[PDB]
Amino acid sequence: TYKVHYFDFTGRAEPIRMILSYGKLDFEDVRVSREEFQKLKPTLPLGQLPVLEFQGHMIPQSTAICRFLANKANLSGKDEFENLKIDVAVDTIEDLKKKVSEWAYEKNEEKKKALEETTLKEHVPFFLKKLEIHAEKNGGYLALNRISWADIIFLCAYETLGNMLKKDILIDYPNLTKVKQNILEVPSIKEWIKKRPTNPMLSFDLKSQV
Amino acid sequence: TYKVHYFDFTGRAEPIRMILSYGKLDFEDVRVSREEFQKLKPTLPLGQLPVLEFQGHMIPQSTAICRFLANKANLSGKDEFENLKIDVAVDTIEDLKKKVSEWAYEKNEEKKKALEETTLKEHVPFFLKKLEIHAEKNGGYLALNRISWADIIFLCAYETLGNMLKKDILIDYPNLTKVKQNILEVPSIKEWIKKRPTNPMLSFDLKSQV
Repeated sequence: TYKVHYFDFTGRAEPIRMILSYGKLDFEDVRVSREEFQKLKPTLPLGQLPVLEFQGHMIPQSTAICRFLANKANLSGKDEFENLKIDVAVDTIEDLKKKVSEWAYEKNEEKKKALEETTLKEHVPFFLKKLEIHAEKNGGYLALNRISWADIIFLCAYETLGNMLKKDILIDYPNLTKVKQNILEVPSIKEWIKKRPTNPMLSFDLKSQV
Repeated sequence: TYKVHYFDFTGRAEPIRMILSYGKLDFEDVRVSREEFQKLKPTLPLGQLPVLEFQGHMIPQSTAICRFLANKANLSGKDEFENLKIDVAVDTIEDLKKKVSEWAYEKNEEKKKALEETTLKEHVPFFLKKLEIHAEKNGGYLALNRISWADIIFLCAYETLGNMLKKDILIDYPNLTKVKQNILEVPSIKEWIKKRPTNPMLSFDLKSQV
């Protein structure tokens, strides 16, 4: 059985959980507090979470894990080129997440305020418009005209960015909203969103959309 | 034919070029100056380099490009799980480069001195010790006990980190030095390193090791 070791939040592990749920792959969701994490860190392959326990192996690096599990869940591409398109979409989403995190987690207040205008008005729209053009071209997916793990990465990124920015990020992006709907309509994803724990520190919870 | 569009230096494109060379995949290395880049940037899918031109497509995201090209060069894994081993190794190398780059390009000296201490004394040895245990276990490769694209990523990171730290980083990591040797011994990689342009901004050039 798979075991997902992570903190108690929809962080880098939420896409792992959602891909496992999509594939109906039975798994343990091991939610570790910060103190247990401090105790565990010297034993963690990179001193980092999340880790996938599989076949007795502790496997780090969430994106590599997501790509791996996507083969088991039929969320991967059929050929090298479909996989390249998904990888491109995932890395584009990760770039977006990184700029918004760089701003949001900036700690010098003066730099954070200066960075806010540029982050909210330029970077976020730039990347979302590129993804919007792709969503239009593929009939409501970010790649391959069908559900792929890129779309799960995108749905989880949407939730994360919504909590960081305190706004629905897709309000001006109707094709990305269709992507969102198409993925929320998938029964196993709906089930996961209903079953998963509520985090009261989250103001943006996808549970309110299902 | 492949085109690698990048600046005239061994950036994020060097692993792309070296993988193409390994496979005898004919390519033009289009080295664009910054002024040409200033004019060209609005036409780049992400306004960024590198880009692979292939079959009329401008494909961004170097790591996705490298993974795609690894299938063409017989540098990919034979199954999903070997690919997972390669991806995990690549992402660990990228994490090391991230910590060292965060230190090296910081311009406010106070954050820079502190980052020097923590980066050189903690992070770099930690990641090198991890990569070293894998290199020992796999007989002189970083993954799969055979050449993979992970080993090319590692060789290019070796060059980059050597230039940022101004030291041979593998002197105390004999199995990673064996990785380096094994990869530099590959005829097409040696041929590429011999043929490739000299960059006068590099103090650490692999040309001196072949």
